[PDB]
Amino acid sequence: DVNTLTRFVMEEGRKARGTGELTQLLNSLCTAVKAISSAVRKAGIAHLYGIAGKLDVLSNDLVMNMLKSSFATCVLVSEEDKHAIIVEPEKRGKYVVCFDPLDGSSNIDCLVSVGTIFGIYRKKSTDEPSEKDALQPGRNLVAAGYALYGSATMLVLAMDCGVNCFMLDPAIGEFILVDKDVKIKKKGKIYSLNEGYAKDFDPAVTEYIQRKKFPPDNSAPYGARYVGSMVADVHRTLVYGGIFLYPANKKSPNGKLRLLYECNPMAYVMEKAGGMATTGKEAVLDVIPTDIHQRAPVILGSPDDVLEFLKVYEKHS
Amino acid sequence: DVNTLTRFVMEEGRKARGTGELTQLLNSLCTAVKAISSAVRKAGIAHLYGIAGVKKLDVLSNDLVMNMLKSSFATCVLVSEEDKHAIIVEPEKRGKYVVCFDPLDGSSNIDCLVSVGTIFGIYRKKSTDEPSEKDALQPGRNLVAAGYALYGSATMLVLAMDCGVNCFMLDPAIGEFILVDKDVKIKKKGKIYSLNEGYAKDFDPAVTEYIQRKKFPPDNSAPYGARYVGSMVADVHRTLVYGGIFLYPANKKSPNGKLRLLYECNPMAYVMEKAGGMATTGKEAVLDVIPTDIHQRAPVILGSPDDVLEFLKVYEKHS
Amino acid sequence: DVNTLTRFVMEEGRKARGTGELTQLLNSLCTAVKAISSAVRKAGIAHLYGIAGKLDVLSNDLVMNMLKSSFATCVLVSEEDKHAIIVEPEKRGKYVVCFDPLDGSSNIDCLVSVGTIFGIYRKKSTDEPSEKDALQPGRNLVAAGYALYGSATMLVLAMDCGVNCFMLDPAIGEFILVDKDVKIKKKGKIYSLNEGYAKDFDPAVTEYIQRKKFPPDNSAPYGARYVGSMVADVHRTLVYGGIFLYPANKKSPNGKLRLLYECNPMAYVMEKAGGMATTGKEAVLDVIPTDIHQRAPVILGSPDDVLEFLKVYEKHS
Amino acid sequence: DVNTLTRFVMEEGRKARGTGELTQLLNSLCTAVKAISSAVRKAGIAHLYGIAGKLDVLSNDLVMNMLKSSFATCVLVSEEDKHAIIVEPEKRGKYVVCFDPLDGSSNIDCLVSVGTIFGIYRKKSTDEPSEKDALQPGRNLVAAGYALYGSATMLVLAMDCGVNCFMLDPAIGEFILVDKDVKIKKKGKIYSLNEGYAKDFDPAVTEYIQRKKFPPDNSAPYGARYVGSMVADVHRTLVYGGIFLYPANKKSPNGKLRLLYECNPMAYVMEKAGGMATTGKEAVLDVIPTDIHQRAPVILGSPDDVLEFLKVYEKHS
Ligand SMILES: Cc1ccc(S(=O)(=O)NC(=O)/N=c2/[nH]cc(Br)s2)cc1
Ligand SMILES: Cc1ccc(S(=O)(=O)NC(=O)/N=c2/[nH]cc(Br)s2)cc1
Ligand SMILES: Cc1ccc(S(=O)(=O)NC(=O)/N=c2/[nH]cc(Br)s2)cc1
Ligand SMILES: Cc1ccc(S(=O)(=O)NC(=O)/N=c2/[nH]cc(Br)s2)cc1
Repeated sequence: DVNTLTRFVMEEGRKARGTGELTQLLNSLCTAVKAISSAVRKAGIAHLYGIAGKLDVLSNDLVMNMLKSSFATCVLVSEEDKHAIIVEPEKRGKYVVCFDPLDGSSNIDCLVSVGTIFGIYRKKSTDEPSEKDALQPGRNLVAAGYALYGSATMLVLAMDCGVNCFMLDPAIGEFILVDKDVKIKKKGKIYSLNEGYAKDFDPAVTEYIQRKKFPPDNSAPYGARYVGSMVADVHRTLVYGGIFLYPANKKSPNGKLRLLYECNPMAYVMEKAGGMATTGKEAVLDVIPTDIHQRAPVILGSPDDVLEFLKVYEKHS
Repeated sequence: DVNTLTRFVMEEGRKARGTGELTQLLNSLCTAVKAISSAVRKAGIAHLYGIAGVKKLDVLSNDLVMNMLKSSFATCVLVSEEDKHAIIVEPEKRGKYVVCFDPLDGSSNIDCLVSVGTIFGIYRKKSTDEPSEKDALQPGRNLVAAGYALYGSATMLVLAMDCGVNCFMLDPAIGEFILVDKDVKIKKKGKIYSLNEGYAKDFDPAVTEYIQRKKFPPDNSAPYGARYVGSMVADVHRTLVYGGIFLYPANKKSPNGKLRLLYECNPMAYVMEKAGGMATTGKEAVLDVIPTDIHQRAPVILGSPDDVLEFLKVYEKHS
Repeated sequence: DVNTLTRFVMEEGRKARGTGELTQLLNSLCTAVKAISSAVRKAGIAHLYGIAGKLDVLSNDLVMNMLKSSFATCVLVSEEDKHAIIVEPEKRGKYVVCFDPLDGSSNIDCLVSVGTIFGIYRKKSTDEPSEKDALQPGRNLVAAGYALYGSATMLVLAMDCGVNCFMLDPAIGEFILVDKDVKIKKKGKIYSLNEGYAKDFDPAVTEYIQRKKFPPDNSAPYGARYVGSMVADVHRTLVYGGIFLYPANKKSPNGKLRLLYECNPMAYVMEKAGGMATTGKEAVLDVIPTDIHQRAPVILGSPDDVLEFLKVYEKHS
Repeated sequence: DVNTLTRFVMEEGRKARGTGELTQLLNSLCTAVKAISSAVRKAGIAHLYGIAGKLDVLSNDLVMNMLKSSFATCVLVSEEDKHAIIVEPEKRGKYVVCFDPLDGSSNIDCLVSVGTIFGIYRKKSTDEPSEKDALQPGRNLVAAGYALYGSATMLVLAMDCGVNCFMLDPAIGEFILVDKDVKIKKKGKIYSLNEGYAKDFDPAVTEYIQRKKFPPDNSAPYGARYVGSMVADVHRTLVYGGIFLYPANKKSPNGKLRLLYECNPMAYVMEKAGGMATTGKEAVLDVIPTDIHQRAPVILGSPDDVLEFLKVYEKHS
């Protein structure tokens, strides 16, 4: 039969016999995502242009408010906020959420695909809630995923049961399950990085990309795609296979992408989908964060592709 | 004051004192575009998935455009990416314009939900002969109007005409195109370069060289960022908004490029030139090319003028 | 072949070879109506209720602003404004528009169908446009109709060429031509009036209604329907046939409905559709207004039904 | 704090500490209602008119399929289907659902308000599920309500915690709690019935209505309203108070409205709001049904108004 996101989550939660909190958080998040989708598609823009006589802030406000009021959260970390948000005592629940409410928005002016990326942890320590509760390795993720506001809006949700993709049907405002237990290709034909940083690349990265353009065994070169918007680039990587890279430009040394709410969620999605995600040195999901907005290098995608890069990384030691 | 596409056009048309065919054609088109936009954002998909118990998007999009154009009484010859021959409008529906269009550009990668778009170029039919394929064989210089609908984070229609380039945001709450950016002009020089670097092994050495200088400037300037969506409407629209350069050039394996002249290159070239940008094949302005085939390919390097002029410096260097 | 409101009006205007000014007005009002529909259906209500942490006024503002900026109007009469709005000289066109922007909205609280009613005249005096340009008998109407915000949104447009009905497809925000050159049934099976005012009725109304319930020719009695929203009641009258009545009572001794922006447009639509519209004493469209918020009584509908009523009104002298 | 239907119900569900089945059911019903609303507002109608070159049926399909696939139901009664639908064993839950998927659909061609009515029971026998399970008096209702597709879409949900009203925001496809624990007025000023069938009225109904229009004291008559679609008339009755009647007579000894999926749900909502619902002889919720499609007379609304009706009824019995 047809399924929706909310119902899919309920049936999985009923199965697991949990208290409903995660389902409440997820339903709340999905309401925020639909409100973000609507704003992003410029619903009501006419009224802003005088018909009757901020988007990242709005999106942040939407997710913060939906999550605070879900009663399922205690600590909230956002790209938009300098410090962690500690939910008021009355609204505290057992989950910690790290999110980027509108990823890729700094270039929304060219109507590039944007998205919301999120990572859900259970609060691990019994101490009073604090920024420290978001400082868990990605391995500790209970659920993660993203809404892509692309040609269409899709919510990708990763949990222990696997990766499932839900398309927003805007006619009824419902997320419809369209891809079940998603697995990424073992190897793709596309590579994805900002090559304008060629000048700064590792010997490892440079040689790997070199192999994609000029394969040693005369095979067809990988095609190149780089939207410049992480959720868009990562989604294609899931759907089509291949590799996405945002390495340290030795000139911006800890990577550019944020660990808690960009790298981890996607690494989690990748791994649940049979993919891999590395910093080069260790699994993304194994980094023990010390800071909520800390950055990481990230290379992710099909396992044969990522493995191929790690072989190159290791030749260069 | 608020303005909309239809009403922007009607006003421009009354100032021009025309008969109304172009306004009628353009209103038909933007209706098709709102239908394509609704389809692309997957309205009604729940019903494909059995909520209550067929045409691909590029096909539906072609039928939307063809139908609304044929029924506009403003067109006589229609060239589409989807159709082998030019469609000749039936005598009772014939009007004065020839429209060349790609109904869903970038469609082959619509599965990853990358931005897609509709590209159109509108010509006045130039002779009184019985309409045929030849009516579409005009250089881009002859365009009366051109542009694109980009189905991205939001849907935007960009219309180029003699009065310049105007950007219209689709408000899906009311299905109106709202004028948001007027008389748009591109930056003289940008900081972004756009092409598929994966096929570098097939590059023309001048392309190889130009792109190297973007990544390794011999002058202490910051290197250019790279962006490549792989969707022409998306890539060209970023190029318009932020400046810089977009390349789909010729090589040995493809001496005439990959992109189609009539309904991909010419409309984008026209928008670009109206915006103070440039569009070249390497050998001449894309708008100066005389087509001999409606599905004729051309190379296209377009964008900010200083960037395009710089590519031409290197291109010449390789003869 | 498919048609839309805007393109319908364009080809009609093209045929009449006019200056496009009427088309421009109608397209602007079209846009206002879609904006009104969206607000009536409560798009964005979540924002009012705190998701991110007056309808009749808005409707007036939408109609006012779009018509002013159409460059096609000079005088604007609304149920919402005590006086005619005189368009600033830079925006003046040749048409007078009388409209009720959200007819039936005092009861919008129960989700009753509401509507927008409009009538369009050519201005009269080469002088200043003035409140007096709106003071024309309905017979002088260039165009009239309504948008009904019912179970679906429909725009009914009456002009010289007849009455045409357009359904708003909310998926693409376009008015689709669904009913061409509509003609009302010669006689219906439904009557429509507020019978709560029975105690106040003149004897003619009393006898006519009594005939609908207790037919003298022993035929089937007429059904009763009264939404209490003129647009809804008149639309049903148009589609199904029958009769709509708003006669005089003690609280409303010259009727309750406003001549300029309720009765005339509906009368004009009725007449163009082969129905009738009388005040009892005369054709609604023959009444010369002396005030812009002047009230008139109205009996309208299928020709036989309205004739039958006039013959009873005739009897009671 | 903003609240949504699904979250409100989840929160009430977690408070009751139930298994989640009712929440699952109500969420699935909620989705079908959104799909009904979209179809009813005519989304996609441009495609029926050849832009690219049912409603009662579709609504029935939507509700049935959403309910079957919910894993919450065992027996489904629809106005549309003679026999109860017995859900397959692999899809079986504990609830019996009685519904009218599109009330007032006959008169959808004039775009007047339509609605969806539902009543939800717990299966009480340990027998194999069968029609007999739907044969419970309204007093056994676990939940009941309706969606009205009027000028906006609203879902009214009555449960043991009372009556809550949720507006659909079409921009995001969410039911937003807008009226909490609603209570009906003790006495209203409107009466609602088809007065075109006066010749066939019960003498008690004739007298009651005569009293509303010509009150024996000097006092002001009631207004009359009759949309002719039960959901619209009952909802106005809920919002503004007064009385709705679809009573019995000698030609219709059991009235014409359906007990299980019309009268019961509205009686339940009415009673939970502090109003009354009667057949004249007993409470609607007290009738033991012997047939899933049986009719009941129904008089409902403000208690003072129903009480006054019943005093007249007792004068003629
Ligand atoms: C995969 C998953 C999802 C949710 C959960 S959960 O939140 O901890 N539990 C839970 O939802 N329980 C329910 N009971 C009744 C309903 Br309806 S939902 C656990 C695992
Ligand atoms: C820039 C431009 C656009 C359209 C045209 S057009 O189609 O040839 N003319 C035209 O529309 N004239 C009108 N008449 C009345 C109305 Br309303 S619009 C010309 C120039
Ligand atoms: C029935 C009717 C409608 C409009 C008019 S009108 O406004 O006075 N003229 C007019 O529209 N002319 C045009 N022709 C082509 C276009 Br595009 S617009 C007249 C009659
Ligand atoms: C008023 C009412 C509503 C629902 C129910 S219910 O369905 O039987 N229980 C239930 O939902 N329990 C939940 N637990 C966790 C979640 Br999320 S939902 C009971 C009472």
